[PDB]
Amino acid sequence: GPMNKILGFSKYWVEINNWILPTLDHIGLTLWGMIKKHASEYRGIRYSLEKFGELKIIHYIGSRASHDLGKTFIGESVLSKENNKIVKEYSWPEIKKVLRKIFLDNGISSDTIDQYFIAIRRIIRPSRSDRFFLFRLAEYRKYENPVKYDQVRDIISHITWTGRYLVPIRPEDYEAIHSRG
Repeated sequence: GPMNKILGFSKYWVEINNWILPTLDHIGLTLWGMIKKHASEYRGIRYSLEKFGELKIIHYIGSRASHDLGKTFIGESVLSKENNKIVKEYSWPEIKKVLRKIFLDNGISSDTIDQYFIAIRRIIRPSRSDRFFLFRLAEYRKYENPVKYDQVRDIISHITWTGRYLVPIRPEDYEAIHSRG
């Protein structure tokens, strides 16, 4: 198997968006983060992708991330090896430039993108040496009824998500959320 620690091993992962954001329009386009902050999560999802070929990602919004969609699962997407043939790692200026291009090509305004990076940078404070991971997602689709946390609180374990960005869930937890809204 792997060697260093992985948070989990699964075809189904949740992306947790817990910080204040100027928009949710970018959600479903990428997964990215600072490696040393999410090392076992990155290692787990990379190893999961290798074994499963394609992962299903459910996107979760924390209460601070939105006033109206707080604590809800809003949609899901696909993380595929075909869209992610070469794993590349990045400095902060490099990944900013890659993400800005992706977000502009998806119709997000330049001003909103400026606000996104200012909000993120407040929180993670990169240094010149810090490295970043990036996965390109595909097929994001918004749930027509947002799945509120209270609908599945006794099924998934939110308490274990504290301070996480990507967490594994079981196949039946995916089906439980997917089958709602």
